[PDB]
Amino acid sequence: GAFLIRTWVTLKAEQTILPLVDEALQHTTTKGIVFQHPEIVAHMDLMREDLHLEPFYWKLPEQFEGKKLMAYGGKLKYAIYFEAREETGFSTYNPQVIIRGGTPTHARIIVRHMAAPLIGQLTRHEIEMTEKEWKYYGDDPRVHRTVTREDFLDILYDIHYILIKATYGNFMRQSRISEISMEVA
Amino acid sequence: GAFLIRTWVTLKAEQTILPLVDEALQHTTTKGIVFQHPEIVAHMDLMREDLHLEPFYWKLPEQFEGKKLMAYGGKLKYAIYFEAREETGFSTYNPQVIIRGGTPTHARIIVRHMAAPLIGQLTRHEIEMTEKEWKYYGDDPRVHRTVTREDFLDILYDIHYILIKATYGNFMRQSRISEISMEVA
Repeated sequence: GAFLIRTWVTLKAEQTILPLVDEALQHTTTKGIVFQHPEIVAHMDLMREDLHLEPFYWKLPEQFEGKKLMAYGGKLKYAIYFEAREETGFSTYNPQVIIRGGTPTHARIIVRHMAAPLIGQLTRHEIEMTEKEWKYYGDDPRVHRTVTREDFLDILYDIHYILIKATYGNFMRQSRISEISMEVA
Repeated sequence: GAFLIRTWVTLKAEQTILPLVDEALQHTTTKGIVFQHPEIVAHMDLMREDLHLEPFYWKLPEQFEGKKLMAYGGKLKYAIYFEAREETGFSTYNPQVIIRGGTPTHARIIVRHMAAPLIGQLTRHEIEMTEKEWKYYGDDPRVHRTVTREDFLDILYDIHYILIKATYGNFMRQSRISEISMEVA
């Protein structure tokens, strides 16, 4: 359908680091994260005591949350760069993007899968903020379905968090994110 | 050195209009200001009670304020359009942009003059955020100076407000602004 971009949700101009959340979704790490302008850079060897908790996700800040109906039809964009020893054969075990949202009695988590970026390649992802390619978190492996338009829109009615994968490949040494924006009409 | 843009400060997702103020900020209004995609449109007939205060200025929102050293060397851009009885009016000599900033007890006001826009035309402005073409507010017409590097940077250290003129011509009917951005490193 038509989407006329009005503006974008972004990090604040002065916001130069983001926290990492662990794979258990229960611990936040800031140590080891350095702004190396223009990128936010996580150095695995500078967060050794938390490495046992990987994989990690970047947690977007709170301006991306709440009522985001106006984002329906637009793109979530960001740029990833990572260095690792080799690729994993299975970059879908951990979704690329995780969003929780929704109104009372309807809240739920949905996930978006993407092929991992190539090692060493600054990679600009564009994730359409509509239902088509999204999956429900926690579906049994025998259940093969996609997210409904109504559920996607209920989630956008009240976003609770947006997480972007930070861990890629085997023996990842560093990972970077920049150029984060979400279009709104 | 050269200024190297990283991103822009733009309107936020929740900001679809901006208020008008008089040049001294004695009065503020949003009556008669409407978002008419893609522009912010001020209809003077809907604030007839306030017109005695012209010229009016758009007041940029809070994310353009505060510590804006990062903007030094960048460009402030926007697009304007107006309708009026006459293309040129009494306020053509009032500044296009006004910035106040600095420490609370050493605040200073600077101004930027621009060519007059043609009536009924979309006119784009670019204002470099360096001192060369800026003047001190209220300077005596008997003297001819421009703003020093120190004074300009003192203001960017802590911007209090940025005003962009909204009144053009004589008996202005409507004015519009769009495409608002400020480059930051």
